[PDB]
Amino acid sequence: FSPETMKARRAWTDVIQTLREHKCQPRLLYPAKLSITIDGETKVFHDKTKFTQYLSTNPALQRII
Repeated sequence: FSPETMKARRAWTDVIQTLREHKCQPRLLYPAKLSITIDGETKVFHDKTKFTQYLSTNPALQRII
């Protein structure tokens, strides 16, 4: 976990401070799952890629985050 799994929650660390720069309260879920609050509908990602993709398809955050 240290080498692979930690990088997963490690990423959740950098965005944990950034999400606070928005109106979506960030929270680290399962040892490496990160949930965010947007448009009310809650979404979660267990891989830093899936998250980056979530924004890759929603530039609005990319520019702000």
